[PDB]
Amino acid sequence: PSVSNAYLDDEKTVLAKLSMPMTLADAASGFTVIDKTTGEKIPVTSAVSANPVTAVLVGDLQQALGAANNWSPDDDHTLLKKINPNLYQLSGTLPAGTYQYKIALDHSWNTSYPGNNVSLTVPEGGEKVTFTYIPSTNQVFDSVNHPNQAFPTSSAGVQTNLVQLTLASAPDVTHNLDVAADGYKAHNILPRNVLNLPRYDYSGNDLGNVYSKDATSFRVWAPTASNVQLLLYNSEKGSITKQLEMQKSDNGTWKLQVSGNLENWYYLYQVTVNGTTQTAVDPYARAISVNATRGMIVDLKATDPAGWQGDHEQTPANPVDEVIYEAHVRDFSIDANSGMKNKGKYLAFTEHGTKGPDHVKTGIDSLKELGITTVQLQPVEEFNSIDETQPDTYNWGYDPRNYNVPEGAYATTPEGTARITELKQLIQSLHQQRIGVNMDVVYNHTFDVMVSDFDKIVPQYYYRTDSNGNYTNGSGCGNEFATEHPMAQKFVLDSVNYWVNEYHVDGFRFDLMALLGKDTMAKISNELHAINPGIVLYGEPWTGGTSGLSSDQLVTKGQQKGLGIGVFNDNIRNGLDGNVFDKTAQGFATGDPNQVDVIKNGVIGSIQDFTSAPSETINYVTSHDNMTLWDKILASNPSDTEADRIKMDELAHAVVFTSQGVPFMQGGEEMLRTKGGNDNSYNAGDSVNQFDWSRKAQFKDVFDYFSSMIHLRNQHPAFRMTTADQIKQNLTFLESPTNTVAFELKNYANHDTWKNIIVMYNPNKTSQTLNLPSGDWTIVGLGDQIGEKSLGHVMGNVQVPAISTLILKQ
Repeated sequence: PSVSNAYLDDEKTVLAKLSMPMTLADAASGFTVIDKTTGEKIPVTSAVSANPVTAVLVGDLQQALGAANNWSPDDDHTLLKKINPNLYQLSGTLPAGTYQYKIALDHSWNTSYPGNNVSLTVPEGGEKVTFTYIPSTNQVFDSVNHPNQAFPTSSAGVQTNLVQLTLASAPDVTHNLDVAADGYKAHNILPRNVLNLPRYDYSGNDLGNVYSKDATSFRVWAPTASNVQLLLYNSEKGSITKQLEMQKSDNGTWKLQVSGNLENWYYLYQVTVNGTTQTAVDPYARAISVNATRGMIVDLKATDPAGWQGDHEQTPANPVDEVIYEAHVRDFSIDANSGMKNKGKYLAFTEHGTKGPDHVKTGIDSLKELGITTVQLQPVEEFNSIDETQPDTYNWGYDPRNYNVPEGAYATTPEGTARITELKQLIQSLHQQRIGVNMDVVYNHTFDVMVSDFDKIVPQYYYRTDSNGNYTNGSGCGNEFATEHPMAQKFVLDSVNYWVNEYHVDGFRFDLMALLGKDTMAKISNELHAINPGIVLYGEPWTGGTSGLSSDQLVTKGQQKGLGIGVFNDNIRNGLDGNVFDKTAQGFATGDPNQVDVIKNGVIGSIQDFTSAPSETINYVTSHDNMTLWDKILASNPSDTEADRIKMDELAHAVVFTSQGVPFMQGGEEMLRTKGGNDNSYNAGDSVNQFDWSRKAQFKDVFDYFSSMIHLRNQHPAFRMTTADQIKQNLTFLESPTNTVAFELKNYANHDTWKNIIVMYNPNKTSQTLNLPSGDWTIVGLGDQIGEKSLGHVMGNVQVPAISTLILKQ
């Protein structure tokens, strides 16, 4: 029989879990707290149940109290409010008459009180009535039937296995604190939400190491530590060179200035918390030993490549001006046929004039040819899954370990600062070609807990835990980062600022962004847009498991409104090729006849679905997750010809490229990249994941079609309206045949040089006709030909070939 967990969640509040329930008594209810460091006893002044109570007044009085319907237990319009932990009340004014009521719990009729319906007569003229529910006894009162009934201010009687304790004094968060109750084995009290308080909130910009020729200063946040020492090493693998005591400083930080030139030195923090001492790599380290056994102190200036002072950012006026191309650094160039020398490395992106099979352009020259504006790199923040001494193992990188360090496996060497210079050279190279770089970042969880630097410095606090003391599984990977904790939020904010400032990155794709929370994303957006309003920010509006964060804060679709961030649009994705759960499901592009309305909603940049502005939707059909489109269409359309499947693939992407919003594509779709049907290729290796550049030679017509669509969008801002009002003003759907979508962009929309543009998607296996508005129309997109030039003129009516997109202009 034990207290199984205990948290200090406020200066004088402990949340304790018991291995079996108890009935609470007066005051302390048998609970004791001792500071085992000083021997001092701290009196428990109050003990209440921490379990929430959802008690709703139900009956035929519910409408009269503002509810939509009577007898409705799930209508929180008449939810009772907490007066004290053992007193819940609701007041409201009722018109004269006879009523009936109960109190229903937990939004159902499973449990309601009392035994029977209660009769209530409201006298002439009406009356304000108070309704009361007492958790300890399940008693239900109203102020008419029981005018001055007495209400308790004790939780005695309440049965619970989860208790909230109030303490007489605030314990020292660095001390060994214990809680016990009569008949229950004692447990340590771990500081948790107490650390949220302003006294433990450090707002300086100097966490980590700050290097100069004359001295390096170190600062780490460790508010519960009894001691922190700095361990300095003058070699990557050799024994400790110098061990130094750090000094307790502001708001739970420890600091130290070390005189001398520490360039290329290595270090660790040695942190003593309560009953144990461990070493940790600085979460703010900018470089590491091989495999991050140690942090490395470096001169960042010396890492800049030549010409870096001339580098210019690639951030357009609005996110709808980007065409985003997702690529993994290894996949891009690892194939023997890639024509790039630095195979699987950052530096492959610096190579001009590279050629593949049958003289196709590869590498950056291929990106240039294709017309995409922005490369989204799969994770390049240091992750755990690749041993840097074996840098050719394969991983996507969704297991981050050192957030402020470039992944070593993609550098020519993991030694020292080559990884910094080479990633900067990648970014520099792309910028020289007017291509931006968005980083896929994984702030929502770490590779593991307990052995993580976070848990070795401030036990559990960087992660979400439940009332049992277990790590919650928001990411699906065993843990989730607690952005509702101010210093954890600060860690993320400092990190994204560092990547923009030091590496000149142009934006971020937030893995499982819903988990980061609205308040956090608003702050990220505000801070980064203050640096550069053109920075583009977006991410996945879903989780990977049940999250500890309240649903009101999760950034699901609709929650991004007005924040200056976008969400991946799984509605248009499912509409294009079928629900993600069913491999054989068809969608609009591939034969399903029931998706027209979904597609129309995507065409208008989702402004009637979940966005306030078209910049808030990232439109797409595939990504690194699940199947490539070529593989997906083989699964859903196995009986269709190669030629028709090519048309379907092109059509799905044509919708993405011609819809209002932010178009995104999985890199390699323009050459029908195949994973051999793999639907989760995170560690599957190069035969599965690589860019096989022979497929660009094989499917050059497909590549050219994609390029022609992308260049058309780049040239025509009517496709890239920036507000909902512009879209409502300028975009009209035209009457068209069953299972087709046709629209017109009017009025030289958004400063287009074409007065009217018509687009029609025809997914059907026969040609379809469209009635045209008045005047002469110039065909610019017909069948396999898309461009700026006249393909012929028509009036009145026009035929759209099977499985294709028609584009006309006037």
